[PDB]
This record gives sequence, structure tokens and C-alpha cells, in this order.
Amino acid sequence: IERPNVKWSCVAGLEGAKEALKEAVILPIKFPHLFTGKRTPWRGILLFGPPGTGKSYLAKAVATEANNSTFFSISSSSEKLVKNLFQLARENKPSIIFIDEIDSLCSEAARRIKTEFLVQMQVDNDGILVLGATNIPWVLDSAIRRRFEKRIYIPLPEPHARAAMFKLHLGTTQNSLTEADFRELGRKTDGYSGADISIIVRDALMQPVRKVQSATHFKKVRGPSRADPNHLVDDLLTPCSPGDPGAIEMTWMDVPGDKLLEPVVSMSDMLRSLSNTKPTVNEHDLLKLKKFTEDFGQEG
Ligand SMILES: *CCC(=O)Nc1cccc(Nc2nc3c(-c4ccccc4)cccn3n2)c1
Repeated sequence: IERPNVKWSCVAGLEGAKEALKEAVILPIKFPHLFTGKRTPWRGILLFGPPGTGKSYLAKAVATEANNSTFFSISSSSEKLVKNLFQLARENKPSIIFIDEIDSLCSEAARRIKTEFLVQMQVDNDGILVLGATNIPWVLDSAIRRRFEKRIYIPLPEPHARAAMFKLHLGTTQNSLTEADFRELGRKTDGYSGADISIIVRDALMQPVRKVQSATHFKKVRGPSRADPNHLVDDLLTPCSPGDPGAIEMTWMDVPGDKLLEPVVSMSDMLRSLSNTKPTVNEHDLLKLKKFTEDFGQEG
């Protein structure tokens, strides 16, 4: 329906999962004549691991890289909607279907309606591949589990990958972090999820705006004009502390919209929000993934 645009370079770490998804998804689409007869792409791939390890984000990256294929990102949030889901799949080949939080399935009447998904997997399906993703792979019943013949564990990020993701979640916003800073944020965040890092920087991003909304004084300052970044101007105002040279008793209401110079995102800012959040994952939840990682292996 709509095409994602995530490049390989943008996803941090996950080098192992990239090589397997290249071997299982991308290389067969670009080179169909290699996968003939005995070898054809697996019917469905299952991504499992701790929450916020990039499983869903990795699904968008693999969808962007085939380009020839089409991306149908259906949510975990009705059999005629999936009958046409596979019907529109087979008309446009090659194609892939990502089902985030596929632990959805597996007490209730909706339980009965869950059978419509397995009809399609085993009809003619060649250019269609189903990406499954979940954080609790064990609750999944055996009928779908035997259907994803390839299962990939997405691990917690490594220090280099966490340092990257602190830089990536910043984007183009004004900050004063050095490359040596990002590396230091990697070491201090051991066991932190990918979602956990995204939580930290959004709070750190909100401290400039909080400083503006709370400042009782502003100081005139030089800087690039908000109309043209190439022309330095002098009438800009930035939050100051009540005693700095040039303090003016005024709040953000008295600052014109085009005269505010935003304060930069510090490193102490990011450390201040790092200290206020702790890793979501626990050691118990991971060894339960260890239980799944060995009981069934790849297709058992
Ligand atoms: C090239 C532009 C771009 O895509 N930047 C960007 C911004 C945020 C994150 C990433 N890559 C990335 N995200 C993750 C996660 C993750 C983050 C947030 C929430 C859930 C998961 C986990 C693991 C790896 N990873 N890379 C790129």
C-alpha cells in the first residue's frame, strides 16, 4: 500500500540479522534464477527477541531494500480482510507481509477467527514472504510456529550501536555532543533497549523548550537568522541566567517568534535524562527467550 524508506545504514548494529535477511529475502528477489527447484525463499520468517531491539524497524529496512517488492505492514491491532490481503499479495509479486506483534494469536470467540491466516501459507505462493515479529515467541501455538521455518533472534544492541542511536535520535536538532560523548553514552547504557534509548533523548530534547518556557531572563546574542541561516544577526534572544551580562526581565511571550535562539541540547542534559530511566528488560525475560531459542531451533 505504502512504501517505506529506511536504508541499511540507518539501522544500528544488527549486522548478523542483516546477513541472514540478505540471504533469505533480498538475494532471492534480486537473483530469482539462483533460487530454483529445490531452493526457494522460506515461506515465512519469524523475528523474536527482547522488546525494542529493532525487530519492526528491521522489517521496514528489508522492505525498502528489495524495492521491487511491495510492503504490506499490517498491525496486530474479519477473514475477508486477509483473504484480500493475500489476494492483493499474489497479484503483485514479489511482495512481503510484515505482521508486527504476531504473538497476537494464541478462552474466546475471536480465537476461532484466527484460522484464516494459516490457510494462505499452505494455492500458489512464490513471490510472497511473511515477516513475523514478537517479543514473546513462546506463547505462540505450534501450528504457526512450524510455519515460520526460519527464526531469527534480534539481540540487545552493542555499545557501538547504542552510541550511534544516541546520535541518530538527535537528528538535525542543535546539540553540542562530541563523538567522544556518544561513545561514553554507550558504556553507561548497558542492557538498555533500543526503545529505552529513544525514551532518553526525547526527554533530553525537551529541555531547551522547557528552558524557554521557564526562563525569567533573556540576553541579546549573535547567531544565524531564522529567515536565512547564512546571514548572522544580532537581535536574537536566548534564555540566560538572572545575573549574566545583559540580562532582561522578560519571558517567552515578550520574545518575537523569529528572534528566539534555541538553547542547544547539552551532554549534562542527556546524562540528566539517562539517570532518570533504567533498562526495561530483566534477566528473567531473556533466559525465557533462551528457552525458546533451543527447544525448537529453526523449524521444530
Ligand atoms: C537514516 C535516518 C534514520 O533512519 N534515523 C534513525 C532514527 C532512529 C532510529 C534509527 N535506527 C535504529 N533504531 C533501532 C532500534 C529501536 C529504536 C527505537 C525504538 C525501537 C527500536 C533498535 C535497534 C536498532 N535500531 N536502529 C535510525
